[PDB]
Amino acid sequence: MQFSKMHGLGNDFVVVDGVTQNVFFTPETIRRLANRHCGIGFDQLLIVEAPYDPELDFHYRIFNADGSEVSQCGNGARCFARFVTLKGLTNKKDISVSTQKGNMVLTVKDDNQIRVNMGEPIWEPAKIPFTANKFEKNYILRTDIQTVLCGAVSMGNPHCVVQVDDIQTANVEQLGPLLESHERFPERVNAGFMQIINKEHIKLRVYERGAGETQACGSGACAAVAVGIMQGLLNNNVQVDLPGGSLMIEWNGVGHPLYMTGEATHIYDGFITL
Repeated sequence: MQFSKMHGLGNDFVVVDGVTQNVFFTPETIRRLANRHCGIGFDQLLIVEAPYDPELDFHYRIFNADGSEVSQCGNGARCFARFVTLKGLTNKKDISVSTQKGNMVLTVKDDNQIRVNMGEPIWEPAKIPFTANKFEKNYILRTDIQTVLCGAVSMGNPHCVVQVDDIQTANVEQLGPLLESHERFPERVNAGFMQIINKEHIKLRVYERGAGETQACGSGACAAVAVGIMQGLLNNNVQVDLPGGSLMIEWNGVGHPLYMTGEATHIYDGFITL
């Protein structure tokens, strides 16, 4: 099995062409390959697959190092685009891909960065889903230790975004779990904590639905900027600093799709038996 090693936003990926090779991995195998001392070593495993849909170019799946398929964050999208380009699986500048949760369009920019069209943010509470009388720009959520204010939005998955004064001292450790499984989010939620530096720059940490905090949750960056724009606190183009790296988010408001732009880097190519 051929593979490539890449990195983006502070995570390292193993990327596999599952279009010209037939691959399937059980969690046990994934954990073995993810092991840094006896395996290849990675944070995320990305498989590029046939779309089984004439209106799409590819499908991709991502697995964590614990061997589970995951789909909260849209991570690996930049690596996916660079990989299919470098390997000649496509030569399209605008690439349409399905994921476990919603389609994306990936644009390979002239400066080599990758722009991902994440679709239009979804604001209606019932469609997030989130239990609320009606849409509000700021919702009041009571937890065991504090009542917080948040924006709520869906990008394919549910997000709630809390503004914090100082990103390093924000109580992600206690508030993250309390929000992620809050009763008002029937399908749970990705809980983002955003420090606004200025109208074009934020810092963000995300307690991911079913996973907790990692180095980067791209869709969390999208959600935080959408919320801030909706609230009047951010402009339409914003740099987001996640723990592991930065993204540029662009959103021209209702009626328009939201875009996320960032880098992906090829490291080496490998071959493994099994």
